[PDB]
Amino acid sequence: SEAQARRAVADIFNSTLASSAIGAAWELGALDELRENGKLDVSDFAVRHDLHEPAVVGMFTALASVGIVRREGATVVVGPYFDEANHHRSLFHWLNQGSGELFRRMPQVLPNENRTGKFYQLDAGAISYACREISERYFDPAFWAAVDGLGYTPTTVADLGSGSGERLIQIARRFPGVRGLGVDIADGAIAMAEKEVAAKGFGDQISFVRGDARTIDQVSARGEFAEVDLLTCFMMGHAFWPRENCVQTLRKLRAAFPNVRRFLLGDATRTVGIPDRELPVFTLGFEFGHDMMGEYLPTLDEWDGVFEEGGWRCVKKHAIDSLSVSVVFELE
Amino acid sequence: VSEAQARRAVADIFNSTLASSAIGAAWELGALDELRENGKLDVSDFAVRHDLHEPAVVGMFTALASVGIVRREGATVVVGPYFDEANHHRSLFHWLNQGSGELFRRMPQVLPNENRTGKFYQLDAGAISYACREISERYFDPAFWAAVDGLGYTPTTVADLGSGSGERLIQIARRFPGVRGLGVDIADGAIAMAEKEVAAKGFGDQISFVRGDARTIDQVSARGEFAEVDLLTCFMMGHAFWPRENCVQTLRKLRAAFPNVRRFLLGDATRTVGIPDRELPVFTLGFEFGHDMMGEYLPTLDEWDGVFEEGGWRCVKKHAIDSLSVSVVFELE
Ligand SMILES: Nc1ncnc2c1ncn2[C@@H]1O[C@H](CSCC[C@H](N)C(=O)O)[C@@H](O)[C@H]1O
Ligand SMILES: Nc1ncnc2c1ncn2[C@@H]1O[C@H](CSCC[C@H](N)C(=O)O)[C@@H](O)[C@H]1O
Ligand SMILES: CO[C@H](c1ccccc1)[C@@H](O)C(=O)O
Ligand SMILES: CO[C@H](c1ccccc1)[C@@H](O)C(=O)O
Ligand SMILES: O=C(O)[C@H](O)Cc1ccccc1
Ligand SMILES: O=C(O)[C@H](O)Cc1ccccc1
Ligand SMILES: [Ca+2]
Ligand SMILES: [Ca+2]
Ligand SMILES: [Ca+2]
Ligand SMILES: [Ca+2]
Ligand SMILES: [Ca+2]
Ligand SMILES: [Ca+2]
Ligand SMILES: [Ca+2]
Ligand SMILES: [Ca+2]
Ligand SMILES: [Ca+2]
Ligand SMILES: [Ca+2]
Ligand SMILES: [Ca+2]
Ligand SMILES: [Ca+2]
Ligand SMILES: [Ca+2]
Ligand SMILES: [Fe+3]
Ligand SMILES: [Fe+3]
Repeated sequence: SEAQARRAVADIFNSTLASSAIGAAWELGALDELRENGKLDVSDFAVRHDLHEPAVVGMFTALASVGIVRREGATVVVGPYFDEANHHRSLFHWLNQGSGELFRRMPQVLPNENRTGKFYQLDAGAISYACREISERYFDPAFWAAVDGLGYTPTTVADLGSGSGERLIQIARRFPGVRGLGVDIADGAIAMAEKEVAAKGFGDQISFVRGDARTIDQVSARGEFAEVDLLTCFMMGHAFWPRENCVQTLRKLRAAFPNVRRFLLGDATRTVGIPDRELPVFTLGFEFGHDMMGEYLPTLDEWDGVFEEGGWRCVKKHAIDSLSVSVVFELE
Repeated sequence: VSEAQARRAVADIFNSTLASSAIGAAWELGALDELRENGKLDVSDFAVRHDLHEPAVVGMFTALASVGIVRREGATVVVGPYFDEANHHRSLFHWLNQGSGELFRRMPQVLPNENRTGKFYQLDAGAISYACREISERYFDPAFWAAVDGLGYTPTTVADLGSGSGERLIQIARRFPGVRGLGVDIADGAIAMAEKEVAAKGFGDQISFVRGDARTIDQVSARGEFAEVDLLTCFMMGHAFWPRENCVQTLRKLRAAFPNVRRFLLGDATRTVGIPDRELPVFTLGFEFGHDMMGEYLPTLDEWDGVFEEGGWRCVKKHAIDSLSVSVVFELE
């Protein structure tokens, strides 16, 4: 019926604003205040954060329009979808603040004749902001379980796609005296990581080399790769694909880190068979986004079927809770 | 709610985001019109006919299907339960996403007072103008033509404030042959697009344009071309006259600059009041929230009703619009 359609299309429209507002409300500290108190005063919030109050009210209204919060007079209170939306806030942030410009330019990204050079734009800083919580909230538990199951004590750990350096710092805290080596293709991430590690007191223990993990055989790192006995690779593995490339990169890693015992590999994957109206959070954005960008994304089964050919054996596998289909593999 | 209902609602909000952006893109790329014709289409065929990247096309339609706009059936896409409603409002999705999406995306940077100076947000002007073209025809035409049909006289020269594409002047010239048209628009861009289009349609004799700011019309030196005007029109920009004190003066100045205008047809969307948060209809939230983000005044319907007399005008008829939020056409004289 018409009334139902009217309401469903309106919710579609409003969900757009609520979606953008989830990431924004995280970044600006509102979701944390509402989690800690169950409520807040909108004027007081606007004043304590020095925000444009009409826009703040707009922000909470968007959230309220689809049931994440409820507005009661001067006040905003948690609504029925608050816990679920707050749980997944970093994915909304990734979708909007990080990737929004990609999805927005859909009419300009889809034509074949535009798809050369730098045909889309991501907000790298925003993506990094979101990936920090995505790594801790969804991957940390399986990561540390894999670490707890190593069967040895690492002495030098190399992290591929090292980013901010956080993972290497956490391993260094777990295992006093371990040395770390982070490889990242982006000179900007090398510089940020170097700064963080120095600031946190791990400058003499953790180093960084700029390098492409897909051509790890070309990376010059003072002969340190041969000392590495734990290898880690989180949220970037899909970059090794398509399959023939992935097989060669896996062999190359096997030869460049010949004293690696365990290789812990964590990523999100492309799903198969999920009915359109049942797609869970993230899955559609991650896949559609990689398809817009022209980047390969393997399924779980494709990973499972590549290891042996690539020179590794999967000895344990961990399911991630609610990040589309995501896994951590323990390879040796 | 159970945890499962919450899971579903939040996944829906997430997927809505992609569907929303896809409605606009599907319009712009020709998909929604192909589906209207036949009720179905072949995804690969579409992709090949439009030379588009097929995996991305497949995601576009999957996003649409994710919330019930379309339904995917093997290789085909078929219209879904919300197709007609979404298609009806497609220009509003485009406006929200392809036009205004960068505004909303930058919420965390736009809200802090310290950032709100200079150029602190970015709209896609060309996308907005593409959507506004259809918004104008789809939402404002019935009431605009209703007002035109009760003028009680035959205009001889019409001036349109915020003329844009020139399309309203051209439509008036097709209904009133040998009416003359004058458009006033602040953008050099709009002026040149409109001149071109007028020429192309064979009207460059009847219709002319002048760059000018309708907020300060006394500073536009249009040559008592303004004195021959007996019909004044202004659609989709009136809220630029506000705040109230500026609105009063702008109104008086238009009255003076167009002393021979009989009727002044003023159409715009307005800020609503009192709508419950879970009942907000399409457009309302994005129009209002966006203007509050840009720091741009938006009056309510009551504010407009209370300003005309001070501004030198009498409101003789008002038309409600279906429903672009709360929109109206006022007939002033
Ligand atoms: N082919 C490649 N080789 C090395 N680093 C890469 C790469 N592809 C992407 N990266 C880096 O991988 C990072 C992905 S962000 C995820 C970071 C980190 N592994 C974590 O769990 O938090 C970015 O710094 C990017 O620069
Ligand atoms: N203060 C002002 N003076 C003159 N033109 C203005 C203006 N503020 C906005 N505009 C113009 O008004 C147009 C808004 S789009 C509306 C176009 C037209 N009235 C229609 O119904 O389709 C743009 O071309 C913009 O350049
Ligand atoms: C930058 O990290 C992001 C991510 C998020 C979840 C899982 C995997 C990767 C994503 O932009 C990517 O690298 O594909
Ligand atoms: C540019 O057109 C847009 C519009 C849409 C509906 C009604 C009025 C105006 C709007 O973004 C504007 O305020 O100028
Ligand atoms: O094939 C798989 O499932 C995984 O890649 C790893 C695995 C295989 C066998 C037993 C445990 C784990
Ligand atoms: O005050 C109002 O409602 C309108 O501005 C115009 C109107 C007034 C009186 C009779 C009809 C129309
Ligand atoms: Ca309170
Ligand atoms: Ca509610
Ligand atoms: Ca675009
Ligand atoms: Ca779900
Ligand atoms: Ca398997
Ligand atoms: Ca077909
Ligand atoms: Ca359906
Ligand atoms: Ca299918
Ligand atoms: Ca931002
Ligand atoms: Ca800007
Ligand atoms: Ca823009
Ligand atoms: Ca001027
Ligand atoms: Ca409605
Ligand atoms: Fe990726
Ligand atoms: Fe406006």
